[PDB]
Amino acid sequence: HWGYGKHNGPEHWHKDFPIAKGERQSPVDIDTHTAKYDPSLKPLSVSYDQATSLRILNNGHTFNVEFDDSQDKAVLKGGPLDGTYRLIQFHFHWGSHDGQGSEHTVDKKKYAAELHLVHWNTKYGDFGKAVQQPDGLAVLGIFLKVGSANPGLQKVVDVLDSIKTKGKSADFTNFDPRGLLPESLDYWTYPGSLTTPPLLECVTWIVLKEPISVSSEQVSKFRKLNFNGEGEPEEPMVDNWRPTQPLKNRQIKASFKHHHHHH
Ligand SMILES: [Zn+2]
Repeated sequence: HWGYGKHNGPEHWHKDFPIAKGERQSPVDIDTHTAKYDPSLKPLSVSYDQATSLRILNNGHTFNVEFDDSQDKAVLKGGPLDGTYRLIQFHFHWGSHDGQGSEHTVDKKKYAAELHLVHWNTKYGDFGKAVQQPDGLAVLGIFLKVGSANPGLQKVVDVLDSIKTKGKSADFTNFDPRGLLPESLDYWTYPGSLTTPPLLECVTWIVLKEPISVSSEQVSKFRKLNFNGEGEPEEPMVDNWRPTQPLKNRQIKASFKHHHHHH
């Protein structure tokens, strides 16, 4: 079965999932000089006031916070997107140490972790239909930059001890995902994929340029989770990130001017 280790990790996934070598794979390195500022890119509209979190779970590859996506409670619109995308879950990727953990990189810089807020296009009626479509998902990616403690992450950190091994889950209600957003919503965007098998090319990626903070103590609690199930040999859940993939025939667009000397 696929994983993140030496024998079953990302460099092996193509054997069972040939789309791993596809045209539109994620994550990518965001080369900020090469990216194209598009002055027509519209602002994002993050409407999370009515978000309803339900459960937190260790799925053996990350932990997910699941939301009630039965109505337009928490939605993402705008930017490169047509219509409305409903928030279904968020999860993180992180490292064995503070110097790595993100999936996207920025000018080859790795952050300590990356948050993925996963939304599906209401055009398609449910997640399972949406994931089969090229415009099915929108993932909002947010970097976690190691530094001062982040109160917005603390309710998450404080429940992780309850989900240490694969298959465990816990109640997780009234969590406000607005607390995980940076002040600026300027972004890069490109068409890409799920970053785990089956690696489907169904995602409009929206990566925020401004990171959020996380302390070393907070991210260390992520590293206390385990990939394995209870009773199997201990395999700490660390380095659950896929390496960057080639852009190929894509161009990353920026909603903003990152380098003033280029404009
Ligand atoms: Zn992810």
